[PDB]
Amino acid sequence: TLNGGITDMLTELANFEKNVSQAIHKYNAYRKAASVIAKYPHKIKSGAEAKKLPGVGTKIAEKIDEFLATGKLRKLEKIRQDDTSSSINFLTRVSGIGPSAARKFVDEGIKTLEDLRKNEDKLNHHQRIGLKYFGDFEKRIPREEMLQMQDIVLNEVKKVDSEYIATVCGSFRRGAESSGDMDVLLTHPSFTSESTKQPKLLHQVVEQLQKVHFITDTLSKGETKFMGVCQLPSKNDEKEYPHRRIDIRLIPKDQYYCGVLYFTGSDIFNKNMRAHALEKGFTINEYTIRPLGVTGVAGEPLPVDSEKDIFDYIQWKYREPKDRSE
DNA sequence: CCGACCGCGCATCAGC
DNA sequence: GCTGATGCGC
DNA sequence: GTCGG
Ligand SMILES: Nc1nc2c(ncn2[C@H]2C[C@H](O)[C@@H](COP(=O)(O)OP(=O)(O)[C@@H](F)P(=O)(O)O)O2)c(=O)[nH]1
Ligand SMILES: [Cl-]
Ligand SMILES: [Cl-]
Ligand SMILES: [Cl-]
Ligand SMILES: [Cl-]
Ligand SMILES: [Cl-]
Ligand SMILES: [Mg+2]
Ligand code: NA
Ligand code: NA
Ligand code: NA
Repeated sequence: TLNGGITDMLTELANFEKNVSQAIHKYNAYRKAASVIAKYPHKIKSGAEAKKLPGVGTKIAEKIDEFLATGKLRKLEKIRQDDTSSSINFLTRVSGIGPSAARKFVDEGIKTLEDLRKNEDKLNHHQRIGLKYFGDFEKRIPREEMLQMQDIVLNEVKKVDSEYIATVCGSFRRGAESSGDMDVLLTHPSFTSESTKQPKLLHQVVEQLQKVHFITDTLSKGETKFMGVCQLPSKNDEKEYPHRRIDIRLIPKDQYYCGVLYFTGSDIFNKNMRAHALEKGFTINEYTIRPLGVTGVAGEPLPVDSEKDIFDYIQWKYREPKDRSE
């Protein structure tokens, strides 16, 4: 919040570029500036001061000078007044509606929540559940509720098979006092990089959580990734908890550290870390870190016995999860 | 300059 | 049906 | 939009 004015401006510009211009690289450029500035431990006094930071260049520097002098940005003022952009930006807030679908909807004269509700027939399944819980998915989850959700998910998984390990990642693992959703990393000994010795490993867990009415809707579901919706049980006479987004990723057990590194994020931290890896001659995904040969082709998986080994390979000092919130 | 910008699972589609 | 490309989201 | 080579 020290430079919250500026970082908000940049995020709004990032959202415009992604959602309206469908200019993903511009979007990442703005997100990176916002992130580098959000970290900066001083109140920024000028564009020039900002430009010293990596990811802030001439254009962003100029915008920061405008914002500092006036408290706003004319380019944004105009975007906000523009009915087509505003409509498109709005629709992309429904889970399952991206920039392409949002613009297709807007072309058909579907531009508001009212329009979406009356055209459910035009929605795929994901989009439909996104609209259903539109309000709910806007709400943050207090850590206290995440703690109760953890407890249900770990206990239910334990009931299915005591050899499962379920680990809550995302901003929760980074120590955040609230989270946008719940991310669960799942492992079982019978699923490794070498073999899948049991089928339905994810499904059974999903089933048990549906059984006890924790998981209420499914956005998508494959052998290793579940994306859907869950809700804490509420007591007699009390209002229901909001429904919440839940993702569950089943990862080969021998690839736990790469998987927990990935699912811990943040997303920007993952991008930055993977890009540094490339500079160091490695590539990192949620499974492995592999060397790039002279060609630039991934070699074989390097050995990894902790998250710190991954940091070590790319010559970064270890960062605890709570310092990875970029 | 100017190329590169992280890496991937699932749903949905086109084209065979 | 298949594979490959694209959208979307993590 | 920003950056490194
Ligand atoms: N490589 C890579 N990894 C990505 C990306 N997006 C998400 N991830 C990873 C890290 C994130 O913590 C994790 C969960 O993705 P989330 O979108 O849940 O992110 P979180 O850190 O939990 C917070 F945004 P919150 O949910 O609290 O509001 O998934 C991406 O674009 N690239
Ligand atoms: Cl772009
Ligand atoms: Cl503004
Ligand atoms: Cl690993
Ligand atoms: Cl891999
Ligand atoms: Cl931590
Ligand atoms: Mg999350
Ligand atoms: Na800079
Ligand atoms: Na969306
Ligand atoms: Na998530």
